Amino acid sequence: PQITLWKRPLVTIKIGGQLKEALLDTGADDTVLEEMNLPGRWKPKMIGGIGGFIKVRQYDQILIEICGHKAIGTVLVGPTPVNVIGRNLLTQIGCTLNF
Amino acid sequence: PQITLWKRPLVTIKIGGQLKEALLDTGADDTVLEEMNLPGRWKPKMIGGIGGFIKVRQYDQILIEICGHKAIGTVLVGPTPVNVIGRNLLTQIGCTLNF
Ligand SMILES: CCC(CC)CN(C[C@@H](O)[C@H](Cc1ccccc1)NC(=O)O[C@H]1CO[C@H]2OCC[C@H]21)S(=O)(=O)c1ccc([C@@H](O)CO)cc1
Repeated sequence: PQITLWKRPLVTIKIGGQLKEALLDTGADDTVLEEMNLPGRWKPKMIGGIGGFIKVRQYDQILIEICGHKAIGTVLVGPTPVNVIGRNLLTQIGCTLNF
Repeated sequence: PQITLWKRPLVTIKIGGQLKEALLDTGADDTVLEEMNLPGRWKPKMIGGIGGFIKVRQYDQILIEICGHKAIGTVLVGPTPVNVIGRNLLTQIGCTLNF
């Protein structure tokens, strides 16, 4: 679809069989979701931005369906302020900015 | 223009005749610029990043030119590592997300 930006670009995602709401975030290199259980092994990672860094659990090659489009990639899980879909997955669903 | 997300969506902006590089960031409600000594009145503000909050100065009615489109609105100035153009200005230039 084409999504305008008068509202936060929040969309429903499906990950680990669970539905969640996440923000399409072109300013995020990476996808970061709030704490949750996901199957498979994870590695501890640090991710940083404004304010500094947080500790996250890195899950690789995770299926995630974003507004009906499938992606398989890295998902970071931790105490993020907001569920954000970053460019690592936005590229997979073919998302571009246009004006 | 169409901007893919293989790399950070950095564009040149003009603010006060000064040219800067900034992210087109659908994840930011408002525009956040690196420290710059703008004249005029401002009001204090706190914004929450992935690593916690920082203090910024809110300037209103600031003109920013983005790829031939002029936008005017709120700009937050503070110790951010990156210039980000937020939805408050992206909407004015007709920017959408598309997939
Ligand atoms: C996830 C944080 C989101 C939460 C919605 C909020 N931020 C936007 C987000 O795009 C941010 C931009 C960015 C900041 C620093 C360095 C590089 C990019 N990128 C980001 O942190 O990404 C993480 C994850 O991937 C990594 O790559 C880049 C860093 C890693 S913000 O800048 O802190 C912010 C907060 C409040 C407001 C107010 O206006 C109200 O919205 C406006 C803007």
